[PDB]
Amino acid sequence: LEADGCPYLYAIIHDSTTGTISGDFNLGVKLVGIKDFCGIGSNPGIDGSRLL
Amino acid sequence: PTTDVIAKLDWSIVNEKCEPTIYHLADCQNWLPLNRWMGKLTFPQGVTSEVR
Amino acid sequence: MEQNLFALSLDDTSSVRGSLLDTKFAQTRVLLSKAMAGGDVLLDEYLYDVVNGQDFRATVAFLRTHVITGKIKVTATTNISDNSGCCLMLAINSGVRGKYSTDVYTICSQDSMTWNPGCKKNFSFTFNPNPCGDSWSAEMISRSRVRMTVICVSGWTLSPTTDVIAKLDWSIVNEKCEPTIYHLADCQNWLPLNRWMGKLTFPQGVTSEVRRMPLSIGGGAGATQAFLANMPNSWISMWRYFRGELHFEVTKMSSPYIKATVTFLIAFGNLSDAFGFYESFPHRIVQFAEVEEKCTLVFSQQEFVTAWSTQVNPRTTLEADGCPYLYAIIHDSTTGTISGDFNLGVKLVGIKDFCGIGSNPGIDGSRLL
Amino acid sequence: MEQNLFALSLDDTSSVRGSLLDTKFAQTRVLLSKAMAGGDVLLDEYLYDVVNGQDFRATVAFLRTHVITGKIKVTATTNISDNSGCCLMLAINSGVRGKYSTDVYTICSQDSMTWNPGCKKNFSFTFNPNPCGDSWSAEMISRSRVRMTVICVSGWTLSPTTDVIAKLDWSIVNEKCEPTIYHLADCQNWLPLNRWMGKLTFPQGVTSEVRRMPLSIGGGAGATQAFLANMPNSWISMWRYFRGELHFEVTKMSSPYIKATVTFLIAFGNLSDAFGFYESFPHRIVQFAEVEEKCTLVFSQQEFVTAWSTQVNPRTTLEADGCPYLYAIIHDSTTGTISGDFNLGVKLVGIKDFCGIGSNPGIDGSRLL
Repeated sequence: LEADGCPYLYAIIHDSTTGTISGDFNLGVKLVGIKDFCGIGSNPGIDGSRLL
Repeated sequence: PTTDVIAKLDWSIVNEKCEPTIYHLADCQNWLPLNRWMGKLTFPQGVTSEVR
Repeated sequence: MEQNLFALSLDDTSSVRGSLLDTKFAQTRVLLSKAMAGGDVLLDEYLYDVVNGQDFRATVAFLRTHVITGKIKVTATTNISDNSGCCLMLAINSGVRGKYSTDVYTICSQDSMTWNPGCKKNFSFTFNPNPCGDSWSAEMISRSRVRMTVICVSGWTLSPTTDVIAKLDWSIVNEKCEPTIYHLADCQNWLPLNRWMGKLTFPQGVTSEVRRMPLSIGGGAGATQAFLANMPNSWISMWRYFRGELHFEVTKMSSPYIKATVTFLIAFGNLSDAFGFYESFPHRIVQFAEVEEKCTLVFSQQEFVTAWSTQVNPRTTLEADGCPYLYAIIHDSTTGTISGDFNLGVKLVGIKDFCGIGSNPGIDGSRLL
Repeated sequence: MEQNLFALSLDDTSSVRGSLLDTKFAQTRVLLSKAMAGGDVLLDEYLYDVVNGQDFRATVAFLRTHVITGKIKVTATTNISDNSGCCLMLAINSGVRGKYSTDVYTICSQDSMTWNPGCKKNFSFTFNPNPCGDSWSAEMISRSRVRMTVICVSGWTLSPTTDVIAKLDWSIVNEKCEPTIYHLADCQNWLPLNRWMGKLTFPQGVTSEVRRMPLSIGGGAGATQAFLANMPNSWISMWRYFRGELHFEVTKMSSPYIKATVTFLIAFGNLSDAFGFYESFPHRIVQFAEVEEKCTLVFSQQEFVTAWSTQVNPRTTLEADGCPYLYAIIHDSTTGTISGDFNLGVKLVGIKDFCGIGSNPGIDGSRLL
């Protein structure tokens, strides 16, 4: 993490999660698409990917 | 729920037109649909501070 | 290359302004225990201290601008499931002295914001920390000791499973600052009072409840062999008799699961709780939808035939009190599939077309709020 | 009361701007010992670190704005009595690698500001830390390792009685960022080089001094069994032969008390120091007033009959060097009622109507600067 020079989408809790019922607050997040996409250069590739 | 639940799916053919969703290798595209799942954020109830 | 440094824009004497992002100077965390109770002081400290370990975009500007011209805006964030609720209040007062009272009554006269997290998921308001003028500054509010107190006016009807946290956001906005100066003119068209009338608590049940709030509001709120007062209440006490169009704000402080229909009217102290014909008087009927929390009652001059005493002798019995009362009555019954009382907050916001009559020599003490 | 927080201006994505007061993000203190010498590195560190313990109006904004669009402006403040002087240089380079050279030659190619505190009492310049584009950001210059080095290019002619301090002020200004990209076009109308030609030192005396700087600038500055080069100098070396209108900047690096009249001209390596008729060639005569420190020489295309070699074999004797030289000659004599040499700094700023001819296979090494 300290060496990752690319940006991250951050999700932060502004106050606190609550409820008069037990349960976690679960959010689903999906990158629908990119507008004005720009691909640069050919990727030779890297095997594998960090955990989702 | 106090019981098992049932969802009813209805399949019909509608009069909207069919359209292709073809991917190509243009460096610049104005809309690259990805639908790439970023993850399921789970925040536990509590006065704690969470960052994803 | 070489420049005339005297000419540069280093002496920029302007107030802070910009987007809300650039205009924010501090954030505060207030902890609401899962068992807070009402009276509970959640955070009480000088306004200035709110800016302490802060490192937001306008923090330095807030501290180094000599004359700030905009208002302070506070935004509170917190929310609970729809089967619970409570009532919080953020208040600002120009100062404190001694072992001061932090009761709702005492703290809500100057600038307050009061909401129910079960009905609203955020709440904001703007204020001018310098009531005499149209500008202030960090150094000024610091040295002059402006206080910021947050209290639980009414606790959770049903406790959240965990302690809860409210996040306060402090920003400077571009609204203009305006004084709120009080003067001795017998007739004024708007006398803001923000005088707390009380917390009505109605137990769930088929029983009949009647609440009587006296309009002879002189003195203050009663306390044990003492009384509490604030500048606005003390000010109206200068007058012997008074009259005007009264404006009240009713807040639903209980969870939205507790339901009741209350009817408000003006009548005299001598009607009995069993009087069966309260609705033969002109009245209003209040019911709150799940998400609703506030209501405004306006009693016009046509509801009062003459002026009444600002204050009545404390030992004045109900049967002998000749001044009008605001009555809160339960139209049907309080209910809920959850245990809890139906709690309402009532505040006399101000009087329109106020009329003060004669000098009040004064009476020591006040009936119980 | 309750608001749609998603709608507020919290996603304000704009660059920092405002008065110089609101637009300042850091200040730096550089210490000039009373015995600094020239070569002396006064402060050398990553640009980003300059923003460390800072608490000015734009510090947070500088760090939290994702895309900054304006230029950085540095202002230096310091000044000495008129009988002393020296020459300082603030330089910016996109990176460093290894046990790098911090010689004037090596550091002044990208963005530099160079002055004499005895002539100027402050000096400022603006720069774009991202030469490929028109925007940058704190995170970018941090991760990409942009360097900021301040050196003494020439020491005090006469020492101040105490150590001196220069105060650097860093602000973001509203000028637009622009790339400074190099390409391989044989003809370009402006090839910025900022190639340091050398420090001319003329001793006080009735003697005759001649300085010869070679225009066959390929390779770099000579060093002990090594050479130093920088991107612009390396770039022009790609060409076998070259030609163009040369633009030079001459800086008076000595105290204003040391006076001399130098004459600049273009001639070949084989004239002797004793040649008595240098002024039979087209030339310019330079004299600096007390407060003047810079001069600009422009040698037009009419001073060169053909193109010359970008680089000549290192072992090429003066008598055999067939390429032109910039000559600096003392017209009268160097004097002063104080001891000190007359020191001039000379830099080839760029070439107008540059013309590169053929590919240079290369020669290892370069004559001494």
